[PDB]
Amino acid sequence: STGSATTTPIDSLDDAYITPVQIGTPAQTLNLDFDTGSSDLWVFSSETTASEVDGQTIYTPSKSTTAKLLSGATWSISYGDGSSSSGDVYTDTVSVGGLTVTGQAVESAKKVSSSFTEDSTIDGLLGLAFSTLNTVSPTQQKTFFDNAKASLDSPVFTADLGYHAPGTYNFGFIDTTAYTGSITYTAVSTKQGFWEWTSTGYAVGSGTFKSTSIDGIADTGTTLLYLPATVVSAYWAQVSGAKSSSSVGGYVFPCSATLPSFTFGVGSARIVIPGDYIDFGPISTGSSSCFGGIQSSAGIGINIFGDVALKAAFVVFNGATTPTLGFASK
Repeated sequence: STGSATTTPIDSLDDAYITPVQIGTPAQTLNLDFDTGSSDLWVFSSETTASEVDGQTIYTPSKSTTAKLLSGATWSISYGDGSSSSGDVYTDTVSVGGLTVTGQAVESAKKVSSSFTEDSTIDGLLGLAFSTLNTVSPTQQKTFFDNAKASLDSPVFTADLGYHAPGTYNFGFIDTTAYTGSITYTAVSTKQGFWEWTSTGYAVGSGTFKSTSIDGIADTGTTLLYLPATVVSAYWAQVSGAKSSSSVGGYVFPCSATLPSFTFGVGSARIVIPGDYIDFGPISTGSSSCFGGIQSSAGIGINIFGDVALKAAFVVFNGATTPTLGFASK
């Protein structure tokens, strides 16, 4: 089997991408944030505290003839940005782009943090990291991809995120028309539960490539590119007037600037992020100070190849017995 679904930016900045997902019988379609940095499929629901729902579409398990309460199961998750959610668990039929999993754990939120309530466009998350990170207790549950894997034509999914435009998540096949050149594959460590890999270096604009190992995670659920402070400083030094602002929370730059590209290495291959992809717009409405799309990871503990980096590539998440990642230009 295969599946293919369009993923759409939630706003004009590409802050996140939503993909429609069918849950239950009859189907209830929710728009979920596919997140290769986590491993829970959780949704706003009829059980979510009413004051914490503000415009999201909810899953109502009582209206699904295939929903079953997973007795005794609870979940609770905290994300790298400080947001969180928790609740109980159903199993139900879940379909993405024509690919159907029966008995998928659907984690129903009883509580969500304010950032989720305040974003009416995201109805939940669909985790695509390794199932070892799943938070369901006392019996950990498998991700959608883990449940589908054995049925897929090939045990892979691909992320093709658009810049200011829709893109595609495919399951079970590699669309050879969706990229240019070849796909370069690189080793993955699953020891932390992430799609963790080592970039071979970087360049700023037309500058020389610096060969240096940068360990990080491929994370579709993170907006920006978070890299070591040395790398980030070298990038922003090429933008007149750019500076790190402690009050804003990162590097800002004059909105009148033209940003240089940023290149990262994948083996001997190179993925070029155009400068425009690094502009996240005014820090507040009407400001002439703009927020940068490349930021320091120093306060995270890991480097994160988020959407800024991934949307410059066609990315293969190869879930073979020994997982690997693939990157192609497009």
